[PDB]
Amino acid sequence: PIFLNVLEAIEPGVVCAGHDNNQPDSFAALLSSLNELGERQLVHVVKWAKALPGFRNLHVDDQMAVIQYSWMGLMVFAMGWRSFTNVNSRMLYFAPDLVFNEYRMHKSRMYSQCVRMRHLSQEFGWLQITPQEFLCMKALLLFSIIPVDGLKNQKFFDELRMNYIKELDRIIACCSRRFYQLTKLLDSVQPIARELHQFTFDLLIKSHMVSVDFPEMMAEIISVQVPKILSGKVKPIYFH
Ligand SMILES: CO[C@@H]1C(c2ccc(C#N)c(Cl)c2C)=NN2CC[C@H](O)[C@@H]12
Repeated sequence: PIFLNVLEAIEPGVVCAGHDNNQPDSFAALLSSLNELGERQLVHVVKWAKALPGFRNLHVDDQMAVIQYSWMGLMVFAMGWRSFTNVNSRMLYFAPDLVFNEYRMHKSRMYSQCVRMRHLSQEFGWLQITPQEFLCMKALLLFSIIPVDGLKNQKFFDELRMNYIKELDRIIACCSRRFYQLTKLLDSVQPIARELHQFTFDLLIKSHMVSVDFPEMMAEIISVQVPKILSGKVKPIYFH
């Protein structure tokens, strides 16, 4: 099980948000902590992505771009898994020090998005998603969004995506009905990431007004990479 040995080995550890849980809840503090957590998660996602089997087959310019486009979806997917395993989808487990209950979902003004992420969390239980399926699905999520004008070397990306889909087939084989369920679950991440992309974009544009902090590396991606997705230049690869 060489492929699965690697995914398990490179799987990031626990990442905290650094949120002050002794403050009474506020919109500004909650989303500043989400933004800070997004910064910290991005660092771990880059190190995770670069250690993936066959990742440096990609063109150097494509490596960071692919991570930055998939970044939000990857965070959402892993968070849903965290939520399922830690609290049985009762709350959104963004981090040990940032667990969203229904009040915090409302307070963040992302209630609709949180509800859909809670549904995603529950689907891990309903579908009985194994830890190994999760790891392969999450790796496949990285290679599930590309620019319409094409990557620097689209062929290497296409080959790499195909290989990860093959590994998912092998994990399933031990098939058709299962592959259908998992690809449908993967597809459901993209609409959620879209809504979050739109929401964090708007928040960045009015950040100065609402007193929400955006780290340097966050402001860049949400101002440079995310608008390409929102403007239709970069689109996700849907199975169905
Ligand atoms: C930078 O990403 C933020 C975010 C976010 C942050 C950390 C994590 C984690 N872990 C997750 Cl799942 C999400 C959806 N969700 N987005 C909505 C609000 C916020 O500005 C932005």
